Amino acid sequence: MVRGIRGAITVEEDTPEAIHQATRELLLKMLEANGIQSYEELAAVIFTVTEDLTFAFPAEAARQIGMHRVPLLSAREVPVPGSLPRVIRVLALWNTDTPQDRVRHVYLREAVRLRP
Amino acid sequence: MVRGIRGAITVEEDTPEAIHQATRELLLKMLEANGIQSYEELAAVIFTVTEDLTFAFPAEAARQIGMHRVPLLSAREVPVPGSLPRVIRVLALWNTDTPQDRVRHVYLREAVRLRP
Amino acid sequence: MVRGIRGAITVEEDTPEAIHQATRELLLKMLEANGIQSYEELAAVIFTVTEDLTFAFPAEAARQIGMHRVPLLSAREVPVPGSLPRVIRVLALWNTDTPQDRVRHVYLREAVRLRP
Repeated sequence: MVRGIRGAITVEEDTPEAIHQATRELLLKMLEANGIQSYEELAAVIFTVTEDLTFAFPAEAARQIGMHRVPLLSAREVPVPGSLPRVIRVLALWNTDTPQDRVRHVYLREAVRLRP
Repeated sequence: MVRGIRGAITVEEDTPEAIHQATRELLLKMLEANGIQSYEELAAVIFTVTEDLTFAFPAEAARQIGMHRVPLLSAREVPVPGSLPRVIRVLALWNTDTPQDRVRHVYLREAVRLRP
Repeated sequence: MVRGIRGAITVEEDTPEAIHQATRELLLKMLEANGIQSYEELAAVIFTVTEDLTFAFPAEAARQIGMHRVPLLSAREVPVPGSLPRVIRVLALWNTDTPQDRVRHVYLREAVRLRP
Protein backbone atom coordinates (compact mmCIF):
# COMPACT_ATOMS: atom_id res chain seq x y z
CA MET A 1 0.00 0.00 0.00
CA VAL A 2 1.19 3.51 -0.84
CA ARG A 3 0.35 6.91 0.62
CA GLY A 4 1.50 10.17 -0.89
CA ILE A 5 2.85 12.88 1.40
CA ARG A 6 2.70 16.50 0.29
CA GLY A 7 5.05 19.26 1.31
CA ALA A 8 5.59 22.87 0.29
CA ILE A 9 7.95 25.62 1.35
CA THR A 10 8.88 29.06 0.02
CA VAL A 11 12.26 30.79 -0.25
CA GLU A 12 12.83 34.53 0.15
CA GLU A 13 15.49 34.72 -2.55
CA ASP A 14 16.30 32.93 -5.79
CA THR A 15 19.70 31.41 -4.94
CA PRO A 16 20.90 27.78 -4.92
CA GLU A 17 21.77 28.12 -1.23
CA ALA A 18 18.31 29.34 -0.19
CA ILE A 19 16.65 26.63 -2.28
CA HIS A 20 18.94 23.95 -0.82
CA GLN A 21 18.28 24.90 2.81
CA ALA A 22 14.52 25.20 2.28
CA THR A 23 14.27 21.83 0.53
CA ARG A 24 16.26 20.15 3.30
CA GLU A 25 14.10 21.72 6.00
CA LEU A 26 10.91 20.60 4.27
CA LEU A 27 12.10 17.04 3.66
CA LEU A 28 13.21 16.64 7.27
CA LYS A 29 9.93 17.98 8.66
CA MET A 30 7.83 15.78 6.35
CA LEU A 31 9.75 12.77 7.66
CA GLU A 32 9.46 13.94 11.26
CA ALA A 33 5.74 14.73 11.04
CA ASN A 34 5.01 11.18 9.86
CA GLY A 35 7.40 9.41 12.21
CA ILE A 36 9.34 7.88 9.33
CA GLN A 37 12.29 5.90 10.71
CA SER A 38 14.04 4.88 7.48
CA TYR A 39 14.35 6.14 3.91
CA GLU A 40 13.78 2.54 2.81
CA GLU A 41 10.09 3.26 3.41
CA LEU A 42 10.02 5.74 0.51
CA ALA A 43 9.13 4.40 -2.92
CA ALA A 44 10.18 7.66 -4.56
CA VAL A 45 10.06 11.43 -4.16
CA ILE A 46 8.91 13.92 -6.78
CA PHE A 47 9.63 17.65 -6.57
CA THR A 48 8.10 20.55 -8.50
CA VAL A 49 9.82 23.93 -8.72
CA THR A 50 8.19 27.21 -9.73
CA GLU A 51 9.55 29.12 -12.73
CA ASP A 52 10.81 32.02 -10.59
CA LEU A 53 13.50 29.78 -9.07
CA THR A 54 16.54 29.25 -11.28
CA PHE A 55 19.45 27.21 -9.96
CA ALA A 56 17.31 24.75 -8.01
CA PHE A 57 18.97 21.48 -6.99
CA PRO A 58 16.45 19.94 -4.56
CA ALA A 59 18.00 16.53 -5.21
CA GLU A 60 21.27 17.65 -3.61
CA ALA A 61 19.40 18.48 -0.40
CA ALA A 62 17.96 14.97 -0.31
CA ARG A 63 21.44 13.58 -0.95
CA GLN A 64 22.97 15.61 1.88
CA ILE A 65 20.61 14.00 4.39
CA GLY A 66 21.39 10.54 3.00
CA MET A 67 18.58 9.85 0.53
CA HIS A 68 21.13 8.54 -1.99
CA ARG A 69 19.07 5.39 -2.65
CA VAL A 70 15.68 7.14 -2.87
CA PRO A 71 14.63 7.69 -6.51
CA LEU A 72 14.01 11.38 -7.16
CA LEU A 73 12.43 13.34 -9.99
CA SER A 74 11.98 17.11 -10.44
CA ALA A 75 9.49 18.81 -12.75
CA ARG A 76 8.39 22.35 -13.50
CA GLU A 77 5.28 23.33 -11.49
CA VAL A 78 2.47 24.61 -13.74
CA PRO A 79 3.35 28.36 -14.02
CA VAL A 80 0.07 30.04 -13.12
CA PRO A 81 0.46 33.85 -13.30
CA GLY A 82 0.20 35.55 -9.92
CA SER A 83 0.43 32.30 -7.96
CA LEU A 84 2.50 32.04 -4.76
CA PRO A 85 6.11 32.80 -5.77
CA ARG A 86 9.28 30.78 -5.18
CA VAL A 87 7.82 27.47 -4.05
CA ILE A 88 9.43 24.05 -3.77
CA ARG A 89 6.81 21.31 -3.55
CA VAL A 90 7.28 17.66 -2.64
CA LEU A 91 5.24 14.50 -3.23
CA ALA A 92 6.77 11.58 -1.36
CA LEU A 93 5.37 8.13 -2.17
CA TRP A 94 5.34 6.25 1.12
CA ASN A 95 4.97 2.48 1.51
CA THR A 96 2.78 2.35 4.61
CA ASP A 97 -0.58 1.14 5.88
CA THR A 98 -1.18 4.50 7.54
CA PRO A 99 -4.79 5.67 6.98
CA GLN A 100 -5.15 8.48 4.43
CA ASP A 101 -6.55 10.81 7.10
CA ARG A 102 -3.54 10.14 9.35
CA VAL A 103 -0.83 11.16 6.88
CA ARG A 104 0.70 14.51 7.85
CA HIS A 105 1.22 17.02 5.04
CA VAL A 106 3.68 19.83 5.67
CA TYR A 107 3.35 23.47 4.60
CA LEU A 108 6.07 25.87 5.75
CA ARG A 109 6.79 29.61 5.64
CA GLU A 110 4.66 31.43 3.05
CA ALA A 111 3.42 28.08 1.76
CA VAL A 112 0.96 27.95 4.66
CA ARG A 113 -1.19 30.25 2.51
CA LEU A 114 -1.61 27.41 0.01
CA ARG A 115 -3.92 25.47 2.34
CA PRO A 116 -7.32 26.70 3.60
CA MET B 1 0.01 -3.11 -5.09
CA VAL B 2 -0.46 0.04 -7.17
CA ARG B 3 -2.02 0.65 -10.57
CA GLY B 4 -1.84 3.95 -12.39
CA ILE B 5 -4.96 5.29 -14.07
CA ARG B 6 -4.62 7.70 -16.98
CA GLY B 7 -7.09 10.36 -17.99
CA ALA B 8 -7.13 13.20 -20.50
CA ILE B 9 -9.64 15.84 -21.50
CA THR B 10 -9.55 19.00 -23.61
CA VAL B 11 -11.13 22.42 -23.05
CA GLU B 12 -12.45 24.68 -25.81
CA GLU B 13 -11.30 27.89 -24.15
CA ASP B 14 -8.47 28.98 -21.88
CA THR B 15 -10.42 30.10 -18.79
CA PRO B 16 -10.27 28.93 -15.15
CA GLU B 17 -13.95 27.98 -15.34
CA ALA B 18 -13.57 25.77 -18.42
CA ILE B 19 -10.48 24.12 -16.94
CA HIS B 20 -12.25 23.53 -13.61
CA GLN B 21 -15.33 21.90 -15.15
CA ALA B 22 -13.26 19.72 -17.49
CA THR B 23 -10.97 18.52 -14.71
CA ARG B 24 -13.94 17.66 -12.51
CA GLU B 25 -15.67 15.76 -15.31
CA LEU B 26 -12.52 13.76 -16.04
CA LEU B 27 -11.83 12.91 -12.40
CA LEU B 28 -15.41 11.76 -11.83
CA LYS B 29 -15.43 9.58 -14.96
CA MET B 30 -12.06 8.00 -14.12
CA LEU B 31 -13.47 7.06 -10.71
CA GLU B 32 -16.73 5.82 -12.22
CA ALA B 33 -15.04 3.79 -14.97
CA ASN B 34 -13.01 1.88 -12.38
CA GLY B 35 -15.77 1.46 -9.82
CA ILE B 36 -13.81 3.31 -7.15
CA GLN B 37 -15.94 3.61 -4.01
CA SER B 38 -13.68 5.77 -1.83
CA TYR B 39 -10.93 8.35 -2.29
CA GLU B 40 -9.02 6.49 0.43
CA GLU B 41 -8.06 4.06 -2.33
CA LEU B 42 -5.97 6.74 -4.07
CA ALA B 43 -2.31 7.00 -3.11
CA ALA B 44 -1.96 10.28 -4.98
CA VAL B 45 -2.99 12.09 -8.16
CA ILE B 46 -0.67 13.88 -10.55
CA PHE B 47 -1.89 16.34 -13.20
CA THR B 48 -0.09 17.78 -16.22
CA VAL B 49 -1.30 20.93 -17.95
CA THR B 50 -0.34 22.08 -21.44
CA GLU B 51 1.33 25.48 -21.89
CA ASP B 52 -1.67 26.94 -23.76
CA LEU B 53 -3.75 26.86 -20.56
CA THR B 54 -3.05 29.70 -18.15
CA PHE B 55 -5.10 29.97 -14.97
CA ALA B 56 -5.39 26.22 -14.41
CA PHE B 57 -6.38 25.10 -10.92
CA PRO B 58 -7.11 21.37 -11.37
CA ALA B 59 -6.56 20.87 -7.64
CA GLU B 60 -9.62 22.99 -6.86
CA ALA B 61 -11.76 20.65 -8.95
CA ALA B 62 -10.53 17.69 -6.93
CA ARG B 63 -11.24 19.63 -3.74
CA GLN B 64 -14.78 20.47 -4.82
CA ILE B 65 -15.63 16.78 -5.13
CA GLY B 66 -14.09 16.06 -1.73
CA MET B 67 -10.55 14.90 -2.50
CA HIS B 68 -9.21 17.12 0.29
CA ARG B 69 -7.12 14.28 1.74
CA VAL B 70 -5.77 13.00 -1.59
CA PRO B 71 -2.23 14.28 -2.25
CA LEU B 72 -2.10 16.19 -5.53
CA LEU B 73 0.70 17.51 -7.72
CA SER B 74 0.57 19.48 -10.99
CA ALA B 75 3.36 19.78 -13.55
CA ARG B 76 3.82 21.31 -16.97
CA GLU B 77 3.24 18.76 -19.76
CA VAL B 78 6.21 18.57 -22.17
CA PRO B 79 5.34 21.38 -24.68
CA VAL B 80 5.67 19.62 -28.02
CA PRO B 81 4.92 22.07 -30.87
CA GLY B 82 1.75 21.24 -32.77
CA SER B 83 0.55 18.69 -30.21
CA LEU B 84 -3.11 18.48 -29.17
CA PRO B 85 -3.97 21.86 -27.61
CA ARG B 86 -5.49 22.66 -24.22
CA VAL B 87 -5.20 19.30 -22.49
CA ILE B 88 -5.49 18.40 -18.82
CA ARG B 89 -4.00 14.99 -18.11
CA VAL B 90 -4.30 12.88 -14.98
CA LEU B 91 -2.28 10.01 -13.51
CA ALA B 92 -4.03 8.57 -10.47
CA LEU B 93 -2.03 6.09 -8.38
CA TRP B 94 -4.54 3.49 -7.23
CA ASN B 95 -3.98 0.98 -4.43
CA THR B 96 -5.71 -2.05 -5.90
CA ASP B 97 -5.11 -5.64 -6.99
CA THR B 98 -6.95 -4.98 -10.25
CA PRO B 99 -5.09 -6.57 -13.20
CA GLN B 100 -3.24 -4.08 -15.41
CA ASP B 101 -5.41 -5.02 -18.40
CA ARG B 102 -8.58 -4.36 -16.37
CA VAL B 103 -7.81 -0.77 -15.39
CA ARG B 104 -9.99 1.67 -17.33
CA HIS B 105 -8.24 4.73 -18.76
CA VAL B 106 -10.42 7.68 -19.71
CA TYR B 107 -10.04 9.96 -22.74
CA LEU B 108 -12.71 12.62 -23.26
CA ARG B 109 -13.65 15.23 -25.87
CA GLU B 110 -10.80 15.97 -28.29
CA ALA B 111 -8.46 13.88 -26.13
CA VAL B 112 -9.90 10.74 -27.76
CA ARG B 113 -7.51 11.53 -30.62
CA LEU B 114 -4.58 10.85 -28.28
CA ARG B 115 -5.24 7.10 -28.28
CA PRO B 116 -5.08 4.83 -31.37
CA MET C 1 5.07 -2.42 -2.00
CA VAL C 2 6.49 -0.04 -4.60
CA ARG C 3 10.04 0.81 -5.62
CA GLY C 4 10.92 3.60 -8.00
CA ILE C 5 13.51 2.97 -10.69
CA ARG C 6 15.44 5.89 -12.14
CA GLY C 7 16.90 6.13 -15.60
CA ALA C 8 18.56 8.84 -17.66
CA ILE C 9 20.04 9.03 -21.14
CA THR C 10 21.24 11.82 -23.42
CA VAL C 11 20.79 12.34 -27.16
CA GLU C 12 23.35 13.97 -29.46
CA GLU C 13 20.76 15.75 -31.59
CA ASP C 14 17.32 17.24 -31.10
CA THR C 15 15.25 15.06 -33.46
CA PRO C 16 12.23 12.82 -32.82
CA GLU C 17 14.20 9.83 -34.14
CA ALA C 18 17.16 10.33 -31.79
CA ILE C 19 14.82 10.86 -28.84
CA HIS C 20 12.79 7.75 -29.74
CA GLN C 21 15.82 5.45 -30.01
CA ALA C 22 17.38 6.78 -26.80
CA THR C 23 14.16 6.40 -24.81
CA ARG C 24 13.71 2.84 -26.06
CA GLU C 25 17.29 1.92 -25.20
CA LEU C 26 16.93 3.33 -21.69
CA LEU C 27 13.60 1.64 -21.00
CA LEU C 28 14.90 -1.74 -22.17
CA LYS C 29 18.07 -1.49 -20.08
CA MET C 30 16.16 -0.42 -16.96
CA LEU C 31 13.97 -3.50 -17.37
CA GLU C 32 16.98 -5.73 -18.06
CA ALA C 33 19.03 -4.40 -15.15
CA ASN C 34 16.23 -5.25 -12.71
CA GLY C 35 15.29 -8.60 -14.23
CA ILE C 36 11.73 -7.47 -14.90
CA GLN C 37 9.86 -10.25 -16.71
CA SER C 38 6.53 -8.53 -17.41
CA TYR C 39 5.22 -4.99 -17.88
CA GLU C 40 2.35 -5.97 -15.57
CA GLU C 41 4.83 -5.35 -12.74
CA LEU C 42 4.91 -1.62 -13.54
CA ALA C 43 2.40 0.61 -11.75
CA ALA C 44 3.25 3.53 -14.02
CA VAL C 45 6.14 5.30 -15.73
CA ILE C 46 6.87 9.02 -15.60
CA PHE C 47 9.25 10.77 -18.01
CA THR C 48 10.83 14.22 -17.81
CA VAL C 49 12.27 15.93 -20.88
CA THR C 50 14.68 18.86 -20.88
CA GLU C 51 13.69 22.09 -22.64
CA ASP C 52 16.36 21.70 -25.34
CA LEU C 53 14.49 18.72 -26.81
CA THR C 54 11.52 19.64 -28.99
CA PHE C 55 9.58 16.87 -30.72
CA ALA C 56 9.95 14.35 -27.91
CA PHE C 57 7.54 11.41 -27.94
CA PRO C 58 8.98 9.07 -25.28
CA ALA C 59 5.56 7.43 -24.97
CA GLU C 60 5.82 6.11 -28.53
CA ALA C 61 9.05 4.32 -27.63
CA ALA C 62 7.31 2.59 -24.73
CA ARG C 63 4.45 1.67 -27.07
CA GLN C 64 6.80 0.20 -29.66
CA ILE C 65 8.16 -2.27 -27.11
CA GLY C 66 4.63 -3.20 -26.02
CA MET C 67 3.98 -1.03 -22.96
CA HIS C 68 0.51 -0.20 -24.31
CA ARG C 69 -1.14 -0.99 -20.95
CA VAL C 70 1.43 0.81 -18.78
CA PRO C 71 0.20 4.26 -17.72
CA LEU C 72 2.65 6.94 -18.84
CA LEU C 73 3.08 10.63 -18.07
CA SER C 74 5.63 13.15 -19.39
CA ALA C 75 6.58 16.45 -17.76
CA ARG C 76 9.08 19.21 -18.37
CA GLU C 77 12.27 18.72 -16.32
CA VAL C 78 13.11 21.79 -14.21
CA PRO C 79 15.15 23.92 -16.71
CA VAL C 80 18.28 24.75 -14.72
CA PRO C 81 20.63 26.91 -16.83
CA GLY C 82 23.86 25.15 -17.77
CA SER C 83 22.63 21.73 -16.66
CA LEU C 84 23.37 18.59 -18.70
CA PRO C 85 21.73 19.12 -22.11
CA ARG C 86 19.27 16.92 -24.01
CA VAL C 87 18.28 14.47 -21.30
CA ILE C 88 15.37 12.05 -21.13
CA ARG C 89 14.75 10.87 -17.58
CA VAL C 90 12.55 8.03 -16.38
CA LEU C 91 10.92 7.16 -13.05
CA ALA C 92 9.30 3.74 -13.22
CA LEU C 93 7.07 2.77 -10.28
CA TRP C 94 7.67 -0.93 -9.74
CA ASN C 95 5.46 -3.24 -7.69
CA THR C 96 8.10 -5.41 -6.05
CA ASP C 97 9.48 -6.46 -2.67
CA THR C 98 13.02 -5.85 -3.90
CA PRO C 99 15.09 -4.05 -1.22
CA GLN C 100 15.73 -0.37 -1.95
CA ASP C 101 19.49 -0.98 -2.10
CA ARG C 102 18.99 -3.76 -4.67
CA VAL C 103 17.09 -1.71 -7.26
CA ARG C 104 19.28 -0.96 -10.28
CA HIS C 105 19.17 2.60 -11.60
CA VAL C 106 20.40 3.16 -15.15
CA TYR C 107 22.44 6.10 -16.45
CA LEU C 108 23.56 5.96 -20.08
CA ARG C 109 25.76 7.97 -22.46
CA GLU C 110 26.48 11.48 -21.16
CA ALA C 111 23.96 10.93 -18.36
CA VAL C 112 26.63 8.98 -16.46
CA ARG C 113 27.93 12.41 -15.42
CA LEU C 114 24.72 12.96 -13.45
CA ARG C 115 25.73 10.44 -10.77
CA PRO C 116 28.81 10.76 -8.50
